[PDB]
Amino acid sequence: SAINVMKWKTVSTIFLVVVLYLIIGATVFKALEQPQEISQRTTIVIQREKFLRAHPCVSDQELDELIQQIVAAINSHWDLGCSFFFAGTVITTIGFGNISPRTEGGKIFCIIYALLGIPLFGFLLAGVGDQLGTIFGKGIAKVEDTFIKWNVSQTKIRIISTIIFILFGCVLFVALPAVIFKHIEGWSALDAIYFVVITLTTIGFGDYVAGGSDIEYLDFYKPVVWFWILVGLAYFAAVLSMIGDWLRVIAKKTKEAVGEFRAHAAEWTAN
Amino acid sequence: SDSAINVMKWKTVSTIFLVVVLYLIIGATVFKALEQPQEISQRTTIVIQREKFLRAHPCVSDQELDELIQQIVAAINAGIIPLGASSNQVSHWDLGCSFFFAGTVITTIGFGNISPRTEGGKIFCIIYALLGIPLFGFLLAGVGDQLGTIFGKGIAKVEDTFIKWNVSQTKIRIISTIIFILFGCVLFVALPAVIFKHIEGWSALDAIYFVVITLTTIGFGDYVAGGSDIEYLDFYKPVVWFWILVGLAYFAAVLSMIGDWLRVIAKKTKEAVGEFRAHAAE
Ligand SMILES: CCCCCCCCCCCCC/C=C/[C@@H](O)[C@H](CO)NC(=O)CCCCCCCCCCCCCCC
Ligand SMILES: *[C@H]1C(=O)N(c2ccc(C(=O)NCc3ccc(Cl)cc3Cl)cc2)C(=O)[C@@H]1C
Ligand SMILES: *[C@H]1C(=O)N(c2ccc(C(=O)NCc3ccc(Cl)cc3Cl)cc2)C(=O)[C@@H]1C
Ligand SMILES: CCCCCCCCCCCCCCCC
Ligand SMILES: CCCCCCCCCCCCCCCC
Ligand SMILES: CCCCCCCCCCCCCCCC
Ligand SMILES: CCCCCCCCCC
Ligand SMILES: CCCCCCCCCC
Ligand SMILES: CCCCCCCCCC
Ligand SMILES: CCCCCCCCCC
Ligand SMILES: CCCCCCCCCC
Ligand SMILES: CCCCCCCCCC
Ligand SMILES: CCCCCCCCCC
Ligand SMILES: CCCCCCCCCC
Ligand SMILES: CCCCCCCCCC
Ligand SMILES: CCCCCCCCCC
Ligand SMILES: CCCCCCCCCC
Ligand SMILES: [K+]
Ligand SMILES: [K+]
Ligand SMILES: [K+]
Ligand SMILES: [K+]
Ligand SMILES: [K+]
Repeated sequence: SAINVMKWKTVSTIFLVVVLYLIIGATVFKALEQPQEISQRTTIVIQREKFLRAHPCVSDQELDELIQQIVAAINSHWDLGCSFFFAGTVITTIGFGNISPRTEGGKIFCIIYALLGIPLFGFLLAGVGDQLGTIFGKGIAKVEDTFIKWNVSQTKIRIISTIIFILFGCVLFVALPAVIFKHIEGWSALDAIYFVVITLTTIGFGDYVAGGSDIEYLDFYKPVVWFWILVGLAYFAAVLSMIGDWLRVIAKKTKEAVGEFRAHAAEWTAN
Repeated sequence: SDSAINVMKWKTVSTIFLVVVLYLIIGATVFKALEQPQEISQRTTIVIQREKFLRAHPCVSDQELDELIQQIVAAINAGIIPLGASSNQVSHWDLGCSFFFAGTVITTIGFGNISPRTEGGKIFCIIYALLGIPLFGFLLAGVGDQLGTIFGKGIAKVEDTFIKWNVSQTKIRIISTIIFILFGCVLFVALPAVIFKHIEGWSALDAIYFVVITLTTIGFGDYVAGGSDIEYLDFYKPVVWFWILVGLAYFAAVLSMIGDWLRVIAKKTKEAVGEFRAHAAE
């Protein structure tokens, strides 16, 4: 019973931290998106009135009619390339959602496909992460013999190892594919980085999709991006895990800072 | 970290890799078999609606028609409502909406119905994801632990009904797993589905579909609870928030045990291939 009370206090504090995090994020997102949302809000209503006046021969009541059936139409996209990419988007959980099942049977099969594919792909992702782990481990085990030379102690070397990991991982799984996407997809630099992060975190908004545009592309383009999806998902799993590990020590150092502070402040009211 | 096992591991993942490739290949061909027909059924009915007004309004440039379609669908990617009967739209980035969006990012569901457009929004979204996803992982771990300990006490109450009719061991563990999947499906999949059926006005299959697509954190965005311009019950979206929490915990557990079942199946297949190759044509 009492260990469950200690658990409830831990989970409660974590939950409230997450709520506060959402509150901060919400107010910040509003602060950035609303202003430029009006900048884009007037650009379409202007085109409305301006093309109703530039084409007076068109009925104003027939204007909204086309918008109805157009948004209804948003409600070939299904060649082997598209369905294969979609089968990738389900089992990786990267739910871009650009194309989705509309038939009832298609929805049922998508359910079964997800429930079986996500675990199997988890096994694959584990194997890839292990391969990368041993390949990077030999590199850090070779650079530790050239590091213990000019030095005295340790602990600093683990942090240098993590720094090397973050640097090479960022120049191989986020930077280089970003500049390639800049060129092939015609995206901007920040949009390329944005796409990399949103995809490799498995968030997958769908506002930026590599190989999804009406661009020529190469025979070895989308397959290479597939391979990048594999290794990048592994790398981002590791980096997210270790960011969580940093959060652990931060929580511990903050509760010990709180102890240090309350203990150094209680004796001041006494004096 | 060395030795010969790294070859033995490479054979494992490689075979799994080919399996997943095969798994994708099959998955690709079947989806096409269902979605492609109704895609052309609507693809030719709209090009008719195009041409029928392409001839009924020759006063239109028609080359500027699809041009207008360009800017309208591009603005729909930002979620526009260009109407005159309802010449007053609501903001997609108020506190209520932006809170839900910040929820969709840290859970990785990422519905994507509304997305950042400003430069700062994208940069902040990157930082926000990189810090939020692990923290929410801790929260999900705590909720999964709470559900696990409540289920442990629940099965600890029925253990007096086990030490009686045929005393076994593992066969009772499988019943435990059965109880887990059944009750979890009737509380985190079935009940919210019928609620979505009622409030959101979705169909039964669409409700189950939404539940599954969200609790797996896929999140296509074609179905969003509380995402329509409907009144709702003010105490609806918070309840769906709590459902998001407990459902993600439950689905993590269910996916993990599906993987374990796949493991046992894979071992039984590696033994079946041996039995067959050794028995060669009986
Ligand atoms: C950039 C983000 C920074 C976020 C990090 C700031 C810290 C906030 C997160 C703290 C969450 C608790 C973490 C672990 C808690 C205990 O399991 C831990 C076991 O190892 N025990 C203690 O620390 C020894 C003391 C035990 C503390 C119990 C948990 C805290 C409860 C304190 C308040 C009690 C009321 C709770 C209701 C809100
Ligand atoms: C139909 C459609 O969906 N695509 C299309 C086809 C192929 C890709 C693709 O493979 N992108 C690289 C890739 C691979 C796997 C994953 Cl999990 C993600 C990604 Cl980004 C993208 C889009 C089309 O060209 C039409 C629109
Ligand atoms: C603006 C917008 O984004 N929403 C909106 C507001 C709130 C919700 C919501 O909370 N749905 C339940 C929920 C909670 C958390 C998560 Cl991670 C997922 C879900 Cl489904 C949805 C949509 C609006 O009504 C306008 C369009
Ligand atoms: C041995 C690993 C090297 C890491 C780079 C290999 C490819 C990973 C992504 C780079 C290419 C992705 C963009 C697609 C270019 C055709
Ligand atoms: C080194 C392990 C290789 C995997 C052995 C074959 C596994 C194939 C059976 C499980 C794969 C998913 C099948 C789902 C329907 C039975
Ligand atoms: C829905 C996909 C079902 C696919 C079921 C069969 C695919 C995997 C079978 C591979 C069998 C390999 C035997 C391993 C021999 C060592
Ligand atoms: C372990 C289940 C929760 C125990 C405490 C219940 C009331 C606390 C929330 C108000
Ligand atoms: C997903 C379709 C893109 C074209 C081929 C990409 C790789 C095919 C085999 C992995
Ligand atoms: C009518 C809904 C049918 C859902 C079928 C689910 C099958 C799960 C197999 C793992
Ligand atoms: C990753 C989600 C599916 C978990 C089952 C796969 C087991 C190996 C991954 C840890
Ligand atoms: C981002 C602000 C979080 C503050 C942490 C409060 C918890 C204190 C632990 C004793
Ligand atoms: C406050 C929790 C729900 C967040 C969605 C915003 C709408 C609040 C009233 C339903
Ligand atoms: C406001 C645009 C200037 C460049 C982005 C600055 C904001 C970064 C997140 C606070
Ligand atoms: C080009 C700007 C890239 C955004 C900076 C990302 C920093 C991540 C810190 C967590
Ligand atoms: C994943 C569990 C799905 C529950 C089956 C739904 C059956 C509804 C019949 C009324
Ligand atoms: C819902 C479980 C599917 C596997 C993804 C888990 C998190 C992925 C990015 C952290
Ligand atoms: C340690 C390897 C266990 C067997 C490989 C994983 C099987 C994946 C599901 C078919
Ligand atoms: K998604
Ligand atoms: K999406
Ligand atoms: K979308
Ligand atoms: K996800
Ligand atoms: K997703």
